[PDB]
Amino acid sequence: MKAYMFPGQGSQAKGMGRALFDAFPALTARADGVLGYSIRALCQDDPDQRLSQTQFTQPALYVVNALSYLKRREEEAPPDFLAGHSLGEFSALFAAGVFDFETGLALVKKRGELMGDARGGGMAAVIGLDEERVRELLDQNGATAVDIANLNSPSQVVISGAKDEIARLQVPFEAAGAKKYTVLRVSAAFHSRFMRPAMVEFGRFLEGYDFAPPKIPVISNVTARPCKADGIRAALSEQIASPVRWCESIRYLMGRGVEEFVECGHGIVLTGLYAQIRRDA
Repeated sequence: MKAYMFPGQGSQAKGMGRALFDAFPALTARADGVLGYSIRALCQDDPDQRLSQTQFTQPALYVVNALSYLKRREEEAPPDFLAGHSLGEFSALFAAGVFDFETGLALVKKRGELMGDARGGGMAAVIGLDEERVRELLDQNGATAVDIANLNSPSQVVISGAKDEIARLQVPFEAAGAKKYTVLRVSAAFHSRFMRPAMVEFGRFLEGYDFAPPKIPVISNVTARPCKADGIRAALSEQIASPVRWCESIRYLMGRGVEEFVECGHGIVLTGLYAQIRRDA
């Protein structure tokens, strides 16, 4: 069986989507209508240097991912499962028929606004340490204001929390065997307790939307299991303050018999994570 994987923040690049805007001109124009600016220009030229800023990145990735999905639907057999990484969940839910293109874009416009306006904390991407070792290091070094934000592969974990703690933890993490420890340029400590205020505000917005049952199963970042219709609204706000269980989601799919994992959107970030999960699993 086959799964499509939808990428999120950090996977964007100038030039993303270039062929797709002309292939789907009505949807591109409708996105411009929702956003108030040219999505083609943002992705192709980034003329205001804001493609890196999540209030803009989130819509850019959602549009590129959605159009990439529509192109794949035109060209190949349908996927058996869908999974998206954080912002990518919205793409996955669109592909599953949970909401339509414009509705998903409204939700991500808001999500990006709220996350870009959040402040408090920071994040670091760590390569080389497993989850239990990361947990041990947080405990042993007294970093009580740091949470695990992403579980991406057996050796790839993102931590999130107090900026001072994120900075000082580089030393004990490198001493333990972190091959790379990268402090991210982000508005706040995403996927941590620092996002509780934004989570509440996003939940209030999501109350105004309905979520149809998925027509193709979507694996949740929160539970690492297929989404249930009645739980989607709540999960989408919880997600921003909760760990992204990506590694587990992919292992669950492998256990279901998925052998083909295809990234739907720009770049090969999720494909790289898959290779590391496969090698361990």
